[PDB]
Amino acid sequence: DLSLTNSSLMPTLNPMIQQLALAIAASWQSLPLKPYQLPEDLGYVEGRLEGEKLVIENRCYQTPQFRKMELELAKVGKGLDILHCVMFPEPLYGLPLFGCDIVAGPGGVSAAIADLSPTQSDRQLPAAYQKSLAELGQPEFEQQRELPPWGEIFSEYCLFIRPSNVTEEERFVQRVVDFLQIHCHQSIVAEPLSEAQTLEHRQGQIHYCQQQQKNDKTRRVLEKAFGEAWAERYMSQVLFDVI
Ligand SMILES: C=CC1=C(C)/C(=C/c2[nH]c(/C=C3N=C(/C=C4\NC(=O)C(C)=C4C=C)C(C)=C\3CCC(=O)O)c(CCC(=O)O)c2C)NC1=O
Ligand SMILES: [Cl-]
Ligand SMILES: [Cl-]
Repeated sequence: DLSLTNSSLMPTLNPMIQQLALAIAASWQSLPLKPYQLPEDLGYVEGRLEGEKLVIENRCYQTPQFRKMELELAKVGKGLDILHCVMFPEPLYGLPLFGCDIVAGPGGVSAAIADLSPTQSDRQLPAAYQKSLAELGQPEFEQQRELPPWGEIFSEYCLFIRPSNVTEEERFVQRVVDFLQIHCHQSIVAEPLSEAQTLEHRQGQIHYCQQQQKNDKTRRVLEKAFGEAWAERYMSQVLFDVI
């Protein structure tokens, strides 16, 4: 569950990943949660082929506004730590997609990504999100990274950095907390949309998932531990299921 107290991975993960996992779990803890059953009720898996072992822990929930909320922690061998999180919105409410991805090695966090990603056909966040996000101001980060082409799905507020130091790690985590606070609040003030609008939002979410599946960074890690067929099933059915 979300206490993370029973996590075998948590104690061994990069400190920024630990703080983000805690912040996400704390954001969700008091929501009207129900468990979301993943395919094969996956909650914990390990695999190895010729190289290092991959270990994954999944914690997945749903609420009336979020069809599926995944907080996944993973580790390859002793080096490589990963946090994956997506809140998949229920299209009826028209909320954007919260996501973040953190990858860390022995030399520190290599990649930190977070976004509230659009589902509207115009590729814009809803007005209230645009207002609340603009009010946060532009955060300063020394080592910005350019998104790959499939990353067109991310909003203009997307963060993609290599944190330079602890101050930046903490600034990034605080901005994710700010995104979550906005998202939670908007989830209370959102109404059921029209059938045509619900359809538009569903289409945006489907596109997001199809584009995320183009990420070979994820795919290679999965393939090196479990092989091609397993990785394809995991990406298309567990991580980024097309609704
Ligand atoms: C088993 C799960 C899982 C694995 C194995 C994983 C691996 C992974 N993701 C990466 C990058 C990345 N990850 C993302 C983004 C995301 N990825 C997401 O899963 C989500 C929800 C977003 C955004 C909200 C982007 C944009 C990159 C950079 C891709 C690139 O450089 O080509 C990288 C490269 C890190 C680096 O270049 O420093 C690895 C190894 N991420 C995972 O989540
Ligand atoms: Cl691409
Ligand atoms: Cl390699």
